[PDB]
Amino acid sequence: RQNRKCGACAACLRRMDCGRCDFCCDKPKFGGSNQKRQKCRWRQCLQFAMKRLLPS
DNA sequence: GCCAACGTTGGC
DNA sequence: GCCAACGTTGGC
Ligand SMILES: [Zn+2]
Ligand SMILES: [Zn+2]
Repeated sequence: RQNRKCGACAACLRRMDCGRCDFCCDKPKFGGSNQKRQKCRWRQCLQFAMKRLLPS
């Protein structure tokens, strides 16, 4: 694997899923269909996440 | 065995 | 070159 948490940015410090972004809504637990399978947009690490996963 | 989400690629 | 889509995998 590649480490995807720097651990010290506002995204990594965030506690809970936002429950409103495209990735959250897609989670089965939020009622989505699991077609995207990514972590909350607002929990995507600002240093280590692929840039396409950051908020837009 | 489940499952969050990583990591690869077919199709553009 | 890009990413939507989903197969995979580490942690539990
Ligand atoms: Zn979210
Ligand atoms: Zn971070």
